Amino acid sequence: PGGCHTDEFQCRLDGLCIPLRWRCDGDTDCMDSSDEKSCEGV
Ligand SMILES: [Ca+2]
Repeated sequence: PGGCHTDEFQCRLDGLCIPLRWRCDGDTDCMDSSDEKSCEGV
């Protein structure tokens, strides 16, 4: 399963799929944090 839906994100803790537009916002749509535990800035 090399993806979910359009450029969406998959979390290796659990397996869920999240709307990847929300990988750099500071709150966490995945079952952990991996949205943005790697999307720093300034
Ligand atoms: Ca998020």
